[PDB]
Amino acid sequence: VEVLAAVPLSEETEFKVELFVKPVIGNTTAAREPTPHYWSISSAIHDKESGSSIKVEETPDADTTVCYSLAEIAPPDIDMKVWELYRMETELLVVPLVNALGNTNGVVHGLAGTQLYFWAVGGQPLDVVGVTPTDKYKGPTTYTINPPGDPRTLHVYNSNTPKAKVTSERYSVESWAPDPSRNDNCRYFGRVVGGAATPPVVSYGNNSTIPLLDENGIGILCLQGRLYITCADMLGTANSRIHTPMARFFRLHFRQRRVKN
Amino acid sequence: EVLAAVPLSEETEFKVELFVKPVIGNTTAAQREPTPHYWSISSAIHDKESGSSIKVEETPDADTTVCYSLAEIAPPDIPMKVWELYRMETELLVVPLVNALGNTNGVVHGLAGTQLYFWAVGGQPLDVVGVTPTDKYKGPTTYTINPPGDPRTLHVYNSNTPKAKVTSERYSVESWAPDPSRNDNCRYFGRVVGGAATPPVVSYGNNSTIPLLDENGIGILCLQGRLYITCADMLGTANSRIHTPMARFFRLHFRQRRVKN
Amino acid sequence: EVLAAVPLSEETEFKVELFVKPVIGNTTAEPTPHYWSISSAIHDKESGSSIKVEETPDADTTVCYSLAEIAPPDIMKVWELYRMETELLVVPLVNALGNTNGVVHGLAGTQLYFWAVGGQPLDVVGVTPTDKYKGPTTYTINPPGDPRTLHVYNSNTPKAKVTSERYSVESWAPDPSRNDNCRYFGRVVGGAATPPVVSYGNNSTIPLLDENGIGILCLQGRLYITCADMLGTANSRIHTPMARFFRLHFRQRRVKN
Amino acid sequence: EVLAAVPLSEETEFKVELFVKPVIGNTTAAQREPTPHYWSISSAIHDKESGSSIKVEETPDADTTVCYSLAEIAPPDIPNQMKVWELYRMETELLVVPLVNALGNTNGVVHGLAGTQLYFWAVGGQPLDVVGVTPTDKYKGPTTYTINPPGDPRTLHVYNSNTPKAKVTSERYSVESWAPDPSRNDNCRYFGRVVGGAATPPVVSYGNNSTIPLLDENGIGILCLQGRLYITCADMLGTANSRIHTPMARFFRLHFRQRRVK
Amino acid sequence: VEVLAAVPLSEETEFKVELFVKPVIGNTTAGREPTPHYWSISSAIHDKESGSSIKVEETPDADTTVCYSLAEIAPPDIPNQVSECDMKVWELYRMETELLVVPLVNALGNTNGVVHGLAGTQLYFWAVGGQPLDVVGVTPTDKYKGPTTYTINPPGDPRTLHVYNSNTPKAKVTSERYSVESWAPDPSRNDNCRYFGRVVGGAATPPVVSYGNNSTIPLLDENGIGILCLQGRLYITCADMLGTANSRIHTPMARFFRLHFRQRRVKN
Repeated sequence: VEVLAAVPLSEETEFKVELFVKPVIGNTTAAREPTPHYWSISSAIHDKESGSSIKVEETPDADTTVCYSLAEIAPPDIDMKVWELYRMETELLVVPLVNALGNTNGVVHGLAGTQLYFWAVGGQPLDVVGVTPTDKYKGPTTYTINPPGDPRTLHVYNSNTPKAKVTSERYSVESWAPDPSRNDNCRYFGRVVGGAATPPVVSYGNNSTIPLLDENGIGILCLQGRLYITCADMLGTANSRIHTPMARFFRLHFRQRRVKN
Repeated sequence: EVLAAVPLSEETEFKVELFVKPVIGNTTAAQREPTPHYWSISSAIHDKESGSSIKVEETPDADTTVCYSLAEIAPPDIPMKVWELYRMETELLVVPLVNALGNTNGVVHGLAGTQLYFWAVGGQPLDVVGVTPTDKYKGPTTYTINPPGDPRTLHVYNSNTPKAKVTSERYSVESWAPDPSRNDNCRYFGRVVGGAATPPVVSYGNNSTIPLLDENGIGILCLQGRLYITCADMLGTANSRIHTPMARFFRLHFRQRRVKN
Repeated sequence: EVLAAVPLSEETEFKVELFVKPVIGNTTAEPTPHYWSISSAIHDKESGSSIKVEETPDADTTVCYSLAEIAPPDIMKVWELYRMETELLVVPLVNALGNTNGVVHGLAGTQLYFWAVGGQPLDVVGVTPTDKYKGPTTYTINPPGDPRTLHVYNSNTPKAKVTSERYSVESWAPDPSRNDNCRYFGRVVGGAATPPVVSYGNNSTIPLLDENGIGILCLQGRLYITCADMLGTANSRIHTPMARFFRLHFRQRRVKN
Repeated sequence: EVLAAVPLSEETEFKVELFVKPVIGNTTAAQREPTPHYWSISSAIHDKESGSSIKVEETPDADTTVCYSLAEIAPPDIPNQMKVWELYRMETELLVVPLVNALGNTNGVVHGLAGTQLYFWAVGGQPLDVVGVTPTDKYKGPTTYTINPPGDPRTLHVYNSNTPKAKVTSERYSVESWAPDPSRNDNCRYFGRVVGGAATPPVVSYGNNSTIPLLDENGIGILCLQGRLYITCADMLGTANSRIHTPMARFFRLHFRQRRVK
Repeated sequence: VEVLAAVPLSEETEFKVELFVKPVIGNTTAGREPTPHYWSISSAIHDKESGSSIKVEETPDADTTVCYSLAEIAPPDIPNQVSECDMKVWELYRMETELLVVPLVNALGNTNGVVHGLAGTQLYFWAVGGQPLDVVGVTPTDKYKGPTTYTINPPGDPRTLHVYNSNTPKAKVTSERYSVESWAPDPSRNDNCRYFGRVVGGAATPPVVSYGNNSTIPLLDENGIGILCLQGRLYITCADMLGTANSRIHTPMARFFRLHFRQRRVKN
């Protein structure tokens, strides 16, 4: 895989797509592939009944976790030419939450808490690394693909850390992190904010682009004719339910790249 | 489409200053179009008497929501040349709120909470997208144009998400977000801050401009001889009432653009 | 009509340093400003009283814009303010605030940081924060009009020039539609418990040239400084910096006719 | 009377590193120079035993206030000078560790350091020019150790003609009573940040690959006209369990070249 | 010693390594070298039983403190390393470092449906050097001794160590036993070393961590010289603390490094 020069940006050598990627929340019902919930509001987080021996901090309902969202783009068909993602815009679809959250005797409720803002854009699926937040965290007993291994040994990156590729919408954001040792031909960016009551701050607009060229001036190459978008966003909780943007918008700019073959 | 800019001359330039008033929903039914409240302080958010079946978190009073504000500018006739907005300044009209908020045994009350800061500037009305914050949010039963559809399916961007254009001051800021897939010939910018007690931070001054040229050096073109200003700003709540800046100021700079016809 | 700058010479340059004092309203019977950096306590009146403190507070508990004028030496040619430094005079408040059983009290709350510099007084716009806010019954020049109609900028919005130290910062905001030949900058921070953050130093300047390279022109031979700063409250009293420092740099400008 | 810089040479350059200790007031009284406490943790702030007439918000124990720290540097003599030493750049860096276990807990609830903060340094060819101020209409300062601003506290909470001036020539100037004088301090660089609030988290960065240039608009640094450089500084991170905390030290590395003068 | 010119970037003269450095928490159990816990979650901080005399704010369990993590890199041996006039040595000229982190929500539990969060006092620190990190011994309190096992505590009276003075002990981070609450990097030393640290106080302060894969940190000094591996080794030392949750300290799952070496000429 040797990279040559960019093709002169022409009408039939350029390609643009806009798309909205929906947020994903886990599904407790068992089906045939499990179905994602496209929700921007989860079920309530709460300790189970007195008698029950399910510990919600160890095995939460799939209902109350966010998984990475997925989308694939196959640009039109074309000493070899391949599609190159050289820039993009991405923007969050978001409204302020006030009235919908209710009030306690006129004290307005608000959206706040632990947050994630993540996007990834690559010529193959996102390489991910399996982790536990706690010595006792197993994940949901349905829907989610949980990291294989003893939770007591996975709260640190070690030789037994499991690796995986985000090829379905079943990877919980609380259990899998992007693998910085892999993800070649891929740009990603993530921001985690902790705290129980941390206000989320989101900006959006329509006159701002993200360049995607590396140190050599090479963007993402679609070597198998596909671009893999993977992303996840979490704004905090409100009334014990996790909230998400209504969507993550992408506009992708492709040119053509010469590759030796 | 677009040719060269006309040499900046006295006859070929045009400037306007204006203040855009904030909009709050009106509970009284009209006689005639519904009338906006130009208020920077809403009615109190509070639950109904425990007998009542109106759920304020599902159908709030129009009284307690902010809608997008509107203004149109028609620059003077031209004796095809078209008006082009190439830069502007916009500034919030704001004072600190201290004494007016009262106190509790000398404990000074403050303005804080969930915030929005938004402006848009375009050759046509703002393209907007209909959304729900909750699986149960319907919006006010009067005044507001609410997003058509089942609230259970609108909390995520999907094939059923309704589209609209902000052509009246009846679009609640809690239900409609700018459409990033549209809004060509338009620049907008939005910031949303969550939280129930988040302090607002506003800066203002008179020596700062916003350039409005795109990647090609083209500003907003008034193809039908009009510029559409649409904006909304929310600073938080105080004593259960939402506050807004007293106004949003704009100064618009137009030159003339030669256009192939 | 503005011409070229005069070559920077010894007699064509002028510098002044000054401290501008904060202003708090005065309840007693021109009315005299209180030059205080700490106000009276905000509290409701006794139960019997018909005075509503959120509608008509004591002048005692509000900050008004501070004023200073500078007339550079006599010299056609006119004095031009082309740069300045401004800096807040400030100390951390710890012991002075007291404590509740060892829990140290702090300064926090709603803030304003504002300065303006112009060849005429600051153009200001009258506003109400509430449908019911009238302002203090003495000292302050309150915005004329029904409070129910002034919480939004409209036709009834009164205009005024800051020509005395009686303009409450809670009722008057700089007019962005006017204030030609003037730079100003303001920051407002809300919240009841918001920590103030203030930086200061002595190696930082603010340029004051506009898009044309023209600073503030003293067309009537005067420079008008107007400013106000509020750090929050402590024990129900509003605090201010001890002063706002300015150093002004003037050159000469040829103004045609 | 400033001329050109001397060509950077081995003999014409000079570097020093030093740690400046934080200063807290000392209650044990005078007769003789009072002794500073070099502490990064003060005594507890608390009201006196009920019935007492000492008001801690008006006259606190010297124990519970931070004073400006001092250090002087005299670079080596200049074989037949007039050439003078010029501080043209420096690095300064806070010596700091996160406080967790040491702060204790309340039924498993970890205590933290938070509160009102100051971060200040000054570097000059003479002592720091300072201005006397009161935070309150009733604040007198500690009845021992500290040099308190002269005047009625009711008239000192604003800068006016009654504002006393002083030079930081001892480690007895309380940070709560004296602020750098922006109308003076020629041949001096200083920088200060004040953060209010009772529970404000401090944020401190440090590293070893970052310098602060000290040249003014003319390309002139601090000139040691009497052969000395005066370092004055103070840093406060907040409180923990009613005691004020400080960095363990403020580090400086100073870079001198020589400046020719007439 | 006397640094000469960089060797022309070649295939033969370049070297890259990626590695993950594990966080370190103290170990209470006990003969040989004490074993670090590679945990991103500590034991609970709690006072002892009302009948005990161990004061947890003076001598905490090794269990509840973070120590500096260590890693060493020895790049490949150099062909024709020494000549008449000079020798070639490995020079670290840039790196990327990135935290391995996930949001903690469900794992933290809840009280009546009020979701728990990770918050509190934080440290973000990395160091990269041709020798071990020079560190300075300090006390946060006039009474803090540190854990009675595992940790190498600063020698001296705690009453005199809460300030930098002539009694301040110096040390090199040569094992994973230096508690982050007792030892700070020495700015008066650490030549041929770049380090960077951020401390955030407060009991309830939210941590904010960014990560990505298109950002590098240059490591050249004022002269254009990076870290020189004069004894053929690069020493990585680092520590990161995100706050507490349910009385236990949390850490990133790891700190990732990618190191870029070229060759540097040096007069012997």
